[PDB]
Amino acid sequence: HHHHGPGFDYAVAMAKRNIVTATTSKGEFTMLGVHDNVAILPTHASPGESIVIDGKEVEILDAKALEDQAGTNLEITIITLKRNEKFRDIRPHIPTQITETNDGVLIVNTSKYPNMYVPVGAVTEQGYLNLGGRQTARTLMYNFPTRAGQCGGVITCTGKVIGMHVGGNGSHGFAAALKRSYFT
Ligand SMILES: *[C@@H](O)[C@H](C[C@@H]1CCNC1=O)NC(=O)[C@H](CC(C)C)NC(=O)OCc1ccccc1
Repeated sequence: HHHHGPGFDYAVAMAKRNIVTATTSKGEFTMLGVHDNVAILPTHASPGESIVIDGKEVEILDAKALEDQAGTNLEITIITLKRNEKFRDIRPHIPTQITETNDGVLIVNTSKYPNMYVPVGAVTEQGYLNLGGRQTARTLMYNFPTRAGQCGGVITCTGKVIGMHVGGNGSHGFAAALKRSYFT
């Protein structure tokens, strides 16, 4: 087998064109660009009227904090950027279903955690979880000691973008599940 396996190669290829580092008033977050001018951040990143990407202020046209049908926070905020550059459309890589895997990779890219690729192993649906005081729905859980600064990180498996890191309790990490219908 190749030294660098399919999960890693997929993560790196996804990151190169669809992950940027965004700075809000709450600091730097890994940020997935989904299509056109649409990206996602952890809701607690609290994007304001603008964010910094690549040292430049980029206006935010809209920010939509996602909730499930019962009103429960999903901890995903969809933001729309005022700029002409379009993100490679990766919607086809986002599953229609909340998706588990035996082999997930957490992708983080900030000045604190530059080019971080971690195979977190099993990614399992958890559902409703109180994340340190923030009630959250549709979470995924992995057994890896994630830390502050990694939120916004992308969870992938080969061929799919399945979650966005939002929390952790010391020994485990938690992601907001991604579904294609969020972006269509
Ligand atoms: C990223 O901003 C950060 C990542 C956490 C920090 C510790 N390890 C991580 O992976 N997310 C949070 O700090 C987060 C923000 C909420 C408003 C969603 N809350 C959090 O992770 O609380 C800790 C906790 C999680 C689950 C059960 C009990 C406590």
